Amino acid sequence: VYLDRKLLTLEDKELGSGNFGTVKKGYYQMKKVVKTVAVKILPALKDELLAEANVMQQLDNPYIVRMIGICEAESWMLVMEMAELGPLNKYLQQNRHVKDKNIIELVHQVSMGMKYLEESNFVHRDLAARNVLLVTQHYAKISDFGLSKALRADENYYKAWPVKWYAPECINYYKFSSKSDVWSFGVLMWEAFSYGQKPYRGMKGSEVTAMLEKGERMGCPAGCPREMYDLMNLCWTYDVENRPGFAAVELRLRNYYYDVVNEGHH
Ligand SMILES: CC(C)(C)NC(=O)c1c[nH]c2ncc(-c3ncn4c3CCCC4)nc12
Repeated sequence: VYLDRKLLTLEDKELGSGNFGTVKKGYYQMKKVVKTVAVKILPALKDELLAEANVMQQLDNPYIVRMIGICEAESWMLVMEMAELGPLNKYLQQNRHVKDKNIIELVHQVSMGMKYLEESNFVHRDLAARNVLLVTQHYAKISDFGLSKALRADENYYKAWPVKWYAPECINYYKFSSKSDVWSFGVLMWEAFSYGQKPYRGMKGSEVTAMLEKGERMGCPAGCPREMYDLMNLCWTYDVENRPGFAAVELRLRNYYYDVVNEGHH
């Protein structure tokens, strides 16, 4: 887990900065090969980076960004695998010709990652299109575990804002569970089928909460299959018990993906 600064070469231009800090590109000399990496650069703040690292250390799934390790040098640094096509929201804004079936394939992969996170009893707590990275046009991985928590053995929720991705019960009761990650996944789907548009455009946090309270929901993106819209809406079920878990969401996605795959072969 602890990497050697002298084996890491960082590009001086950064890939980006914002809420999440700074991300730089570099490469890291492995046992034999050299690996292109993305590096997130950072007192209770030292602890938050370590705590994110502690989470990622515990995860191993094809649809989750892999942590190479951490290094204390100029700054604390979290070194991750590189996703060349970058964040999914920025990619779809730039690539409007991306077909319906491809978008289904990408959000299915996200659901596979999340089903695994749910099984591991971690809550992500920041699931959004901006945190899905594209390794290829056909391979998405979840990242940014900065808010992620391991669930206690006795409860299915963590008790504590990107209000636009949050389920009512996060807003009402500060309660975060795999079910509220499913709410968040609905909005991520809405983002994906809207080619990376931000949700609830032009609305304030308070107005979104008010809209949700009256049972109103975002409408169907232009050209989004009804089956996918119906699934987003199921994700945004008010009642936490009746809202589907990721197993159910992943199965629904998988089966629809096979459907469209079969139609394309015809
Ligand atoms: C914290 C955040 C943003 C979730 N990123 C990561 O966790 C990353 C892990 N591997 C990556 N590879 C590329 C980028 C990338 N490529 C282009 N950009 C980025 C991230 C910064 C904006 C532009 N971001 C990450």
